[PDB]
Amino acid sequence: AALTRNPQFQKLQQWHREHGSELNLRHLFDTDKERFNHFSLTLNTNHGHILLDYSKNLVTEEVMHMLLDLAKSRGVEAARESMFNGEKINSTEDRAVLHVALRNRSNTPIVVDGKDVMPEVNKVLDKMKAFCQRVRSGDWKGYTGKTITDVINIGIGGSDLGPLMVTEALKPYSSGGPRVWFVSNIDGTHIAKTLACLNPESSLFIIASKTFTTQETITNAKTAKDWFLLSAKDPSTVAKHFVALSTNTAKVKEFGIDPQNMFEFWDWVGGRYSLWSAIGLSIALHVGFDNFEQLLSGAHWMDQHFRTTPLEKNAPVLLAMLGIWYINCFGCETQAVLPYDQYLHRFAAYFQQGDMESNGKYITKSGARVDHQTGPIVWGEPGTNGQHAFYQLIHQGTKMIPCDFLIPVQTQHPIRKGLHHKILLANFLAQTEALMKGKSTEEARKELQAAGKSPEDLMKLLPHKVFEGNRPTNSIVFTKLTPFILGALIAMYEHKIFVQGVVWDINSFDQWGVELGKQLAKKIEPELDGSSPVTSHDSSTNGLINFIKQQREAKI
Amino acid sequence: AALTRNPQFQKLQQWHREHGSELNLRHLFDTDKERFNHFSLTLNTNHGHILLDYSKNLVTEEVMHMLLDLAKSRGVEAARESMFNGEKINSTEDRAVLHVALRNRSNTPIVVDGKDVMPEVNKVLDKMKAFCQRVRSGDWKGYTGKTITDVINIGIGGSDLGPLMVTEALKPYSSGGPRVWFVSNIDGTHIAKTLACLNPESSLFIIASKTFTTQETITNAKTAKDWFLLSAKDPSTVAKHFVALSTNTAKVKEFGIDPQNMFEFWDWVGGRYSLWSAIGLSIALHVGFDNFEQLLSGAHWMDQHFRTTPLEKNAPVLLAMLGIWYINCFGCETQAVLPYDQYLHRFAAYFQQGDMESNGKYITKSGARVDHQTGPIVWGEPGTNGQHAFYQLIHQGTKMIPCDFLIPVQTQHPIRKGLHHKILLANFLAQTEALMKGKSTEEARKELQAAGKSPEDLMKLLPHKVFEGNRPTNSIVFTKLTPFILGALIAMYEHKIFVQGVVWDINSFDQWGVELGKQLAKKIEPELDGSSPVTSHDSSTNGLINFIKQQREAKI
Ligand SMILES: O=P(O)(O)OC[C@@H](O)[C@@H](O)[C@H](O)[C@@H](O)CO
Ligand SMILES: O=P(O)(O)OC[C@@H](O)[C@@H](O)[C@H](O)[C@@H](O)CO
Repeated sequence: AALTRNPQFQKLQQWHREHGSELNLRHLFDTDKERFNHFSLTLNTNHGHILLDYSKNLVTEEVMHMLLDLAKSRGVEAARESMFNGEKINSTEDRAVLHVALRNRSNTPIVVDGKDVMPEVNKVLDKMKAFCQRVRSGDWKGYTGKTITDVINIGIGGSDLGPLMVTEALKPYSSGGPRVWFVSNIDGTHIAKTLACLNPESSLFIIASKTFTTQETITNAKTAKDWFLLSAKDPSTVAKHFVALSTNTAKVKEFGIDPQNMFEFWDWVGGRYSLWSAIGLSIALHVGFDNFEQLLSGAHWMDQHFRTTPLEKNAPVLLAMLGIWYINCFGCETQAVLPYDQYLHRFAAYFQQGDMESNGKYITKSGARVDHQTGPIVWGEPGTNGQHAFYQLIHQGTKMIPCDFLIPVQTQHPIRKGLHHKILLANFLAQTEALMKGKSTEEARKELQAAGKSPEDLMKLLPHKVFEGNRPTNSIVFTKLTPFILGALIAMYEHKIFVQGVVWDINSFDQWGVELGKQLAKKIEPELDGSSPVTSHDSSTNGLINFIKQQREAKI
Repeated sequence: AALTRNPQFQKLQQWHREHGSELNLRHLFDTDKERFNHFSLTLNTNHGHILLDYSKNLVTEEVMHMLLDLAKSRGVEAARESMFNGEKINSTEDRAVLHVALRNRSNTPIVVDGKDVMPEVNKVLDKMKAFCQRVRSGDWKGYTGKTITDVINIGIGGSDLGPLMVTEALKPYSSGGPRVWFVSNIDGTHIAKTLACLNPESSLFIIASKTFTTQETITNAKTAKDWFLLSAKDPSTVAKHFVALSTNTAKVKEFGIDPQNMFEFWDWVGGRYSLWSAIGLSIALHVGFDNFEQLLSGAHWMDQHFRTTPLEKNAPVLLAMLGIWYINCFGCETQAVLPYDQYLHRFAAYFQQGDMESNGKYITKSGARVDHQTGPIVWGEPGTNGQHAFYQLIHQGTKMIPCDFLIPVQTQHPIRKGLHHKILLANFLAQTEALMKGKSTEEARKELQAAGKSPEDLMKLLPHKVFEGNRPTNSIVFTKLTPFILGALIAMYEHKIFVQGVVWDINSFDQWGVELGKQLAKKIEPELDGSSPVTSHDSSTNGLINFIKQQREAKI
């Protein structure tokens, strides 16, 4: 309700109704040689540069002004401070939101109802490093005196995506580290296929679960233990092959893991923002603690940029408001994330959760139902592959789709004297250029006539060759995808999401939308047993269950 | 535009504007005990059953009737026959569309240009089987007399995603076959990390490219060949380690591969519909030819169901029209594909290309520009993971998102005596029930009161715990995910895509939208070499390029 009442918002929307359709990227660049200079920012982190070019967006200096005025009147700055200061901004759960403390390497005090949290944060960090050291050095032996060769993280959602995405992204920095595996789905196939290729002797399992009660995780963990025990037959050895990352000690101990091997994080760490805490143990074990600290450092650098930079040149804010523009004014349902980097193949999926689970809300902080759009659908696949799969729709479809193109200037594998990367870069550049420029009917007609096409054949194919263009994109280029830079990029989007949540006046840090499904699932599980028909639900659920019971023992 | 002029379409549209928002799933089920029976389709393939339950959709008998009348008035059946009969329906390229011929196990003649295509189709299948047997049995030897332990498919888009998705989906049926790898991205990382795990002596590369001129594929191919010859040495050994799947004989020879080592397909085989042709060699090598023929047989079965079934009971037609309903009447931008199966982890991605590249068009067969929506943005991740990642938005966001839930009754890994699959099934069922049913304010309040919440805690939380529900879903349940069933499922969606294209009167089989990007990339490629700044493009393209040249030398 708040947003739609805001005068800055109304002014912005009225302007859009009057001039929105007028805006044409090709025309804007053709009439302003300083567009790139005026609509981009270069960030020097001292550990590489980050160029955020947002010039190929449907905005003018006037549009940007109104967007910033809106961010201001919506209290983005005061909201940011409240988060960094440990205030309980996660209202529905009455909790603080402090993933920024997890990477607060300046160690500036951050008190939550009485005490500074940093001491506990750094205590867990030290414990992690000391542990990674023992594991990666062979010091930590299995139940038969052998060294650890494989680490298996068992968790789902926030306790899975972050570590997986990061270890994939930083694979080049895993030299000398154990092989890391990730089991998340309850689908038996996941754990089964993973355990098939593992020696219980040199295998270390990490049970990652904030609540340590999640059905998928606990079930997978128990199955892993059975698998392990079948070989090491002796319960007392699980303490050598099972560690836990949780906030609850009782359940961990109950599972059979000693509190000494429990790396804890806190309630003001949201799952989808937990890879920076003990949840990132698998990351540290894979790339070493030095690199993990660089990861955290990169995020801290971005945290500072977000906190001290004027809105007009604040990356997270600029990305967020541009998003608001397309979402609330142009009505675009989605946001595409297209990294031209094979190592970042799980990047889009990570923010699919980070963004959608955070802002996929419809009730404001005041308890009022929104009367405007909130979080968008995030999606995408790494660069050069997408061009041969779905760019067709982005270029000539009937949907407006804001796209974020990302790529590192320097590749981790400069094979063929850099030939591959040069081509990758050319495509990265050419695609955003094409989306902006397009190709007019006249340009396409000349091409066809030069191809000796008959008037009949020229007319029949002509329109299909036209690219209307005027499709907006953001180009984010960084020196190299290192642990530090990656950390800065993730934090950057974390804050983009934070800013949009504030503007929409929703709680980006809770997730009550998962309860109903969990409840109905618990009531169905017992009903699946046996061959008796179920009639307790709607005819559809009843029909599906009965189909399942009937086909349960059908021989193919 | 044909669709907007259609009277059945206008009637549908008018009805929606007048009663659309009145449809409430919970109400529909509560007042119609026959809903499931009236809106579900059960297919017995004699090799497993497939249940398409579309009752949880915002439709009534009357709506389904209007939808079917539209499919009829748009000439869906006549278009289908034209495709199956080899007519050149790919109008912009003047080519036939015959992926159906590739799996025509009945061998009924399909004539193109006065000649039956089946003889050539089967000749290639026999060649494929013969080659597979040699490699699989160990008969085929490397340049050092060693058998083949690894098969590397080098290709992109249509020559990649299909075999990749299917080999992943059918892992259970790959016992014996050599390890299969897929290289696609030009990003040097992709081929570098793959080659690092191979021995040139026992590696067999498959260059998959219809044209055999695609830059990414040819460049990757050349890099692999150099890598190989690095150890081998003489150009003569290449014939034992490289084969090609293409239509370009001249180029294949030019590359260094001699015919007979080239498995061909034809121009009427669209890349995104080519896994059923020679492009599926990697699938055959991985799971054996018997399983591959099962895959083809499954699709053929579906082809037959599509061709002989009355529209009202035609699976792909119903799927198609329900989509039209949500796209052109409700205005939904996306389509979620959520398979509750880890093996199908790339299923959604496969149809992201198959659907979006096919129907992401804006020009009709008559040359008119569409004045209505076309293809939707396809996306998703396997279940139950999604439930912890983005379902928050599907349940409580501000977007209507049609969802296709898929799951096999029987699992390939019934570990823990079926415990994992029992839970997976329970969630599959509960999620759609939840999306449909929701949870009212009063229902939520009663729960909060029972939970012992205080008046002030109950009041701040209440709103956030309400699920408005009324979110549509399709539940597709099949006995087991076998080669045959997977084939039927893929074909089912291919035809869904076909039907929608017909209704929108667009050409679902060309892809002119990729041309602009490719040509602009060829222009930038040589401009990256120099150290001199570039000024020949828009200021953004210029700025990005210059940043790259500056940061290229940056030491980190
Ligand atoms: O097992 P855990 O650690 O309690 O996580 C259980 C998952 O449902 C949860 O992490 C979910 O991804 C979100 O809340 C993250 O913000
Ligand atoms: O190298 P190929 O086989 O010519 O494929 C080149 C790819 O651009 C192409 O397959 C693309 O995915 C689509 O047209 C498929 O319909």
